Amino acid sequence: EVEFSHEYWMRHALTLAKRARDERGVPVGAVLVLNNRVIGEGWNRANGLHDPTAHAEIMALRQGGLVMQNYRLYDATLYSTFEPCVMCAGAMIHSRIGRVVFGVRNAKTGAAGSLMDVLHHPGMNHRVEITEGILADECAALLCRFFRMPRRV
Amino acid sequence: MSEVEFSHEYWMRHALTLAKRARDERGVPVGAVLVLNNRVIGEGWNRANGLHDPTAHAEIMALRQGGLVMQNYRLYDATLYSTFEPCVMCAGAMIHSRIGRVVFGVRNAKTGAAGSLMDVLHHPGMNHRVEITEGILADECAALLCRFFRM
Ligand SMILES: [Zn+2]
Ligand SMILES: [Zn+2]
Repeated sequence: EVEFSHEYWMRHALTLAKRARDERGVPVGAVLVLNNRVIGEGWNRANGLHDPTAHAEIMALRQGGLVMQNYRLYDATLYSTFEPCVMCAGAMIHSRIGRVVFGVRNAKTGAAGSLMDVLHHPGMNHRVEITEGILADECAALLCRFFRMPRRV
Repeated sequence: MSEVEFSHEYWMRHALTLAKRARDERGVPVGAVLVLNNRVIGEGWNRANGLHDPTAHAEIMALRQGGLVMQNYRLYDATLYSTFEPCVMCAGAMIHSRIGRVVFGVRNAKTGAAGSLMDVLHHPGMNHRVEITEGILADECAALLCRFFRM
């Protein structure tokens, strides 16, 4: 897509979601971007990592803190193929990231407007901007484990 | 009073000792220990700045260490003792851990997600319900908010 755009980074998250094919649930892929540069990548690997927190968004935030040598990732934007859960939404507030961009909503456990809104809770110390709908048609297909293979040349 | 072995107050004192290792972190020192069948399977304290990990909270390390020993990201029937009420990020990890009970001492009137800022653990839309027990060693845990330790 157009370079350094929301749809551009969403395609990177869609590719990473394929690594979560052998996980119980919707495959989620996440990428953490700061100043048009990748500082963190992640996919769902709870069973593969024996970590109850090994979500796509969390692995991207965990890798970003190692790259930035700081648990605070100011002005960073996190691209996820799925609406964050209550655990992932809480991690973005503590990371103080600038924005989360997810494609399709999680009408079962999503914490960005569906089941609740943890990112926009009035009692929070940080506000993370929310942008939804980026590559929504392809991200919605991830709910049924569908991936795209378009025509080449 | 009397603190029986393998009891809630017994494990809370173990978490209070672990909290000393998080004294050099921005915020109140929190200590957590994960217990399954009266055996320690996970320990943790605040190490966000020391490890460059925004998720390096006390309860999360116990769940992360617990998942490593249990060889399973699902820690059924496990009890998590923390010196502080969990935040929104830690409380979300306990739902995914499928632990049986969380035991925290004092409430977190700033970032707590177990009654203070919200109650996510008992939300009806969750796939798992974690039992809540609060107030265990509250006096020794409330002093931890002001960096006070008993001698
Ligand atoms: Zn999540
Ligand atoms: Zn926490």
